[PDB]
Amino acid sequence: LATCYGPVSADVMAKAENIRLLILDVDGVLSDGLIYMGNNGEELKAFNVRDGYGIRCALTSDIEVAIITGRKAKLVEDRCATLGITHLYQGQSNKLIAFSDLLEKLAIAPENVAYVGDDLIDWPVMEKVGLSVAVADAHPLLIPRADYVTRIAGGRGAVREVCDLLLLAQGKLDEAKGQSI
Amino acid sequence: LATCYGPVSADVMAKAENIRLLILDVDGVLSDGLIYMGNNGEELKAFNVRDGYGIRCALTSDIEVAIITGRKAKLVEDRCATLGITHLYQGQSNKLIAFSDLLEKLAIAPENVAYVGDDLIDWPVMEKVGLSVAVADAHPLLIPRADYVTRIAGGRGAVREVCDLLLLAQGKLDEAKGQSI
Amino acid sequence: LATCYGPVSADVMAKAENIRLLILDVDGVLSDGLIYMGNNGEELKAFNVRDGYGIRCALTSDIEVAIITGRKAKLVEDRCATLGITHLYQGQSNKLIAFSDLLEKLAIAPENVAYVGDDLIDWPVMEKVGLSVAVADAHPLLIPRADYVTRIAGGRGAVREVCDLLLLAQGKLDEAKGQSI
Amino acid sequence: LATCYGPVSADVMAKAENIRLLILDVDGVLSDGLIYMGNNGEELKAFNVRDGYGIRCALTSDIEVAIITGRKAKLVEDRCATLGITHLYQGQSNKLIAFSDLLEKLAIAPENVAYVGDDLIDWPVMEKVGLSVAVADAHPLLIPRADYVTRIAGGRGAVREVCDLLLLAQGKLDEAKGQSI
Amino acid sequence: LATCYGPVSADVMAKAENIRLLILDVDGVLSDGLIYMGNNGEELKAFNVRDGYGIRCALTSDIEVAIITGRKAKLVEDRCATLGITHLYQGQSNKLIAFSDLLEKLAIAPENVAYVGDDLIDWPVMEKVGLSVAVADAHPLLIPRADYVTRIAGGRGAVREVCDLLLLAQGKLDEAKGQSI
Amino acid sequence: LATCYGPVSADVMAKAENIRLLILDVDGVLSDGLIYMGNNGEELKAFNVRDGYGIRCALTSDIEVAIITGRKAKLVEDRCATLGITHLYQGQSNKLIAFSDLLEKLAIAPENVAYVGDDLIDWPVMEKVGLSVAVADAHPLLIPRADYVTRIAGGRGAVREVCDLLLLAQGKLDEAKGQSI
Amino acid sequence: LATCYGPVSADVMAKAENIRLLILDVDGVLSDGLIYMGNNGEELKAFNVRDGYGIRCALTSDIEVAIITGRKAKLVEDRCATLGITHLYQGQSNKLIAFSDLLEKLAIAPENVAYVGDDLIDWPVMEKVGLSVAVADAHPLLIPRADYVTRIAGGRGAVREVCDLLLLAQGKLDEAKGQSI
Amino acid sequence: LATCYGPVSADVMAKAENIRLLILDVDGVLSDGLIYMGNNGEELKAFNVRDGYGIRCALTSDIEVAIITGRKAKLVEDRCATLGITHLYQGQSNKLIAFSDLLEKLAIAPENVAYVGDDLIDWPVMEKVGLSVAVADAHPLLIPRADYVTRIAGGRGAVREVCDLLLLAQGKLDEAKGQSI
Repeated sequence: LATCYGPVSADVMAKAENIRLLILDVDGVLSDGLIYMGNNGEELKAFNVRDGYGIRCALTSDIEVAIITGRKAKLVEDRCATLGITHLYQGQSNKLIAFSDLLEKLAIAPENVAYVGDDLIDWPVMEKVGLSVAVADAHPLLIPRADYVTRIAGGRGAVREVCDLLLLAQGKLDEAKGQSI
Repeated sequence: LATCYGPVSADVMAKAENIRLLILDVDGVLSDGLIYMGNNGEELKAFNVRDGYGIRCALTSDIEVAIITGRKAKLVEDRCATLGITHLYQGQSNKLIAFSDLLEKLAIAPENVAYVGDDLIDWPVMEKVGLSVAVADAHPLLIPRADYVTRIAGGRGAVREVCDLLLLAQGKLDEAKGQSI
Repeated sequence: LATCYGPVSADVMAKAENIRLLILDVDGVLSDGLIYMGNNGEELKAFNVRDGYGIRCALTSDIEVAIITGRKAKLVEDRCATLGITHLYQGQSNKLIAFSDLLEKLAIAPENVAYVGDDLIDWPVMEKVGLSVAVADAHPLLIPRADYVTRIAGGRGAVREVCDLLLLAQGKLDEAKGQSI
Repeated sequence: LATCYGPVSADVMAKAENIRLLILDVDGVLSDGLIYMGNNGEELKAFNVRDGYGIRCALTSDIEVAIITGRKAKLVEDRCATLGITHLYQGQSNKLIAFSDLLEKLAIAPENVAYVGDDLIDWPVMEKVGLSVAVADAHPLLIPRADYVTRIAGGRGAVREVCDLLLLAQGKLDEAKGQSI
Repeated sequence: LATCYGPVSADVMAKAENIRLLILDVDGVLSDGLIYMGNNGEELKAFNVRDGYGIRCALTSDIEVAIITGRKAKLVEDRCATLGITHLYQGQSNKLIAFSDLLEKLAIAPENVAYVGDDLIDWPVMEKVGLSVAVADAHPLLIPRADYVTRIAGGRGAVREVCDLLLLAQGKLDEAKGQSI
Repeated sequence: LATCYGPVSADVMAKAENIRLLILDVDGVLSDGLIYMGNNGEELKAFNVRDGYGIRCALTSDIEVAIITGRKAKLVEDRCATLGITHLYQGQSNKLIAFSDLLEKLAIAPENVAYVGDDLIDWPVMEKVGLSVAVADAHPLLIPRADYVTRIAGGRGAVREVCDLLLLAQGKLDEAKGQSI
Repeated sequence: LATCYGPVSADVMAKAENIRLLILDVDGVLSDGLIYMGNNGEELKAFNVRDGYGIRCALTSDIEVAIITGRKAKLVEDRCATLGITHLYQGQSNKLIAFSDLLEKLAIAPENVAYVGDDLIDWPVMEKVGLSVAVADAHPLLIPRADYVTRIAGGRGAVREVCDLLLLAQGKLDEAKGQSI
Repeated sequence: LATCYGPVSADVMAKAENIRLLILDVDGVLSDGLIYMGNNGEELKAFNVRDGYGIRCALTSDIEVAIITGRKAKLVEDRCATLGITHLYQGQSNKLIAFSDLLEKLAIAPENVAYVGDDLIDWPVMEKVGLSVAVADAHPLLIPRADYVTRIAGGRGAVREVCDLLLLAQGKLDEAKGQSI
């Protein structure tokens, strides 16, 4: 029940034991929600190396990592490459289209999927997964709907927390090896 | 009287019920008030996807959104274009001019207007609107003057908070549809 | 979904709608867990008027308030008499005997019962009730087990928080009349 | 506008200028809302010396102090005698009667009166007074209704804060004299 | 390594593994350091129920509890009797004599003893014991000397945390039974 | 320049060097400002043991401890007797008479005197003494006037902090001895 | 004595009354101390619009603004030109040289100058000016040396706070106008 | 025993006294763990001037500074050039290889080495050094393993804190010189 972020329920741990796919949102989850825009059309976004370390640990521990986001940017493709993420969907408002696509591509059951969100747009997908997750500073209306609420804020180590939770539940946390990138 | 951010007065809710136009300042409201500057003259500014979802909800729920700011940047024009904001005024030191222009263009009364500010130069317009809003971390002197002080700080989701307030007051929050962009 | 303490899940509200009996612990729930002891043999315990107002509200709005505690003190009886709590259990280490006694004396189903606890000794009862409640500053291992976690600490208005929640779910908050005692 | 606890609005300062009578609730205002009960019938309530200083200042700066509380206790009469409070009403569920009694006894208009409450039961009186005040930790549903919300919690200096505001607004803060008792 | 109060080092767990005797100070550890005094000579002190729960768990799980304190009060004997603590040393300025006697009476080595302190007077004993513990709000000069620093402050559940640590280290946590008294 | 409570100025350290007398207020300084009153006439006040330890270290290091308070209570006389304090001035609204009485009976210079206050009744004395100290939670208008401001609040170890400052400045901190009473 | 950031002493207000020149460090004062660096040699620094408004108020209200920094960047020249600052000294590791040059060029006494620093490299200049200022999050060793310590952190509104303090002291605060740039 | 960040153990101070080489991780230690990425393949990272100052102090006080990181970026090389760091290892999966290379290059024993890490990838090296340090916001599992945990978070001044600690232990802090760069 107890973790390094605090105690979690026996139900949350049992759901986490069956997770084979980890779907993430970008803005608000892998970042604090900020979009950096410039005068010459530059777009910047901050990622956390702690979350990078976690994604590497999960991908090398038989847990697939996928991303479905509403925005479309070349930088997100570059971040997926650096971490080895091959399943990526950008410009997706109705995220169930991309969700149905992953279940058909990876032949995976919805109960074996985990989703980490931060806004109300994430819920239609969170409602169908085995382990719905909302970040600490997710929109107040999403927090009570998720199976688990992270202690660490979005883009501060929230994805890492979930990665550590999935690894601990499946008995891989200590054995896990990753790159803090 | 109850919201997802905390209790509000009936006065504030009744004010928000009549709002047809939401005017926003940029620096300190849509951002955390930070101006990122570069050696080759590059300028950057950070926006929140949470605010964007709120603005996207507002514009689809028959509430116009406008922006008045003292500075001028192409990046602001891009952010407005991303969100579908068609009413934008930049390089404005007297904001009452643009305020009167919006009243004439929309055939609207000052009471149907809400204004979110963060500094003393916002007050001349806030004094005249139906709902004056100061952000959590606004200038200490502006805070006591506004009808509503937000819980969330500028650039962290304060606009979304205001958007959610206007939608709840008009019974639109439940079926509100936007994009986290 | 919206309350004055923060947003709650639909499942917590649905559970609260069918609550006809509320059971409360004393130490750490009605008080802050402190036991004032004296040289001549005095004993003191602090209660909250805010909790008193809520307890009065529930009892006048068709919700029975009962108390099960592990310590025995005359002061508890006086507080029960002031608020109108006619069902009291003191000096009870095994709380399962007192719980099954309340169900038989009032002909009530376990799903129509809500319990507010603060320690591991409270869990046996909390497992079988319809709405299990843990206070904000409850024991770390008890927090994730409960259906709902209060925002307000024990002896600071946590009982009031539950009372307000039950009244809001049953649509009795606007008509609720109590005394600040 | 600026005070030593933080800035106040020009409207609140204007409301505090007319005040001749200051009515104070006990539980949650002069105390932190705690009721200390014993096994022989002992009842204790914590008062703040800092609040006592401000009360002695108001009574010497041509401002009358009154107390209306829903509970009856001898300790309250003892505190009133220590601070020189002549007007006292206890065991009052319908506080409008004690409020109407003060208006006729002192030949004072409702706009010249100020109340400091903490719970919903205080509101019917707070509606009719010239300056309605709620403490920093007053019930969530009362806070947005008051004209002024104090920075200091109940029984921590919240009365003193109100007292300091009335003295400053009437230009008597510097020449104010009181005893820290 | 991970507990419900947060992670601890492998060395702390191994030091807590051997503990057969837990010694606690009264003021600042079992209380928040406050001494309530009266005009007629009444002396009062606050104790925490969850501390009592942990002590009840400790005594039942083959771990002796002793108390050495500098003050003398009848209420301390009353508290020790309620929880079943037989070893009590009141009016002890020099806390070395009581420590030397407890080693002789219980026939125990210094590495199987754990002391929880809060001030500089507690150090001479803590220097010799196998597990020296300082409470969260101990004197700033004692904190960096102890083997483990609690997260919970004295009189708020600090003793419980220590008890829960020893029980988990000895593997008795799941089957530990106590009373919230 | 550096203490265990944080860095202090050289001027404050030099002022604390010549200190031979330490005058303390009772309410807001030795206590947190709370006065407990019963229906029978019982009065209670809390004192911190760590605060007592510092006072004991001061008296046994050629630093006299005096007490001037606006309130009059029997319990304070008992507290002075326990801590070995011989100087007491209770029921003093005009503290300039009591301060003049200390410079005459101990034959001491104002610059060798340190005062620890909490309210505006303490400044008339503090203005003339060598080291004027305000507690962390002193009245907002007193804080800026003092030479030094404590990190710890009144009744939680504020006096101890002042005592530690005086002893280290006089180089007696390492050799100091007291009891946690 | 009263400001919108909290109470200040009569001595600090007297110092701020005579200020004609405000000297500011860049990193840690006008920014939060961060230096953004890129692979192609890009360099960014963040500034606050609230600080901008304050500087614009000072310059138009007969208070010259100067900058002395140990680093050198083109972006700083661009920021000064936007704010209308004509006195800029970059790459100065001995800030005494640029200090004496300002006193000669503007014909001004040291007591009529204010300095806002964040690290120990700022002290040699701060030691000689009429009003030395350390920011809220300045280096712990610098803080207790300054005449005034700001409530706001560097690059968050600390400069605005000082600007407001000088304007309030000189009776220019109300009449002063600026731009949120 | 006392620093400007708070008290430390004599053991930590003794370990810090021996240090001749300081090895730092970049991400989460010199920065706050954020990787800024753009659509044109730009990469930005934030460094603290306060850390830069302390690094300049270390290198001019006979304490070498080295950097080992799992990522590889040109900006880091530029940052090292600004601060005079000559020992830099990038793209380092196995940090023990770089650790072995450093000790063989500089003829230095592990006991004379300090390492400041933030994640589990740093522990293998930290296990061998004389002073292992974890930043205030390091991964929860790393914190209790280190000899010293900093008060300041990564990229906010945690590296400066370590530099200050080494200099104080070696009696160099008072006369150490650096540049805010």
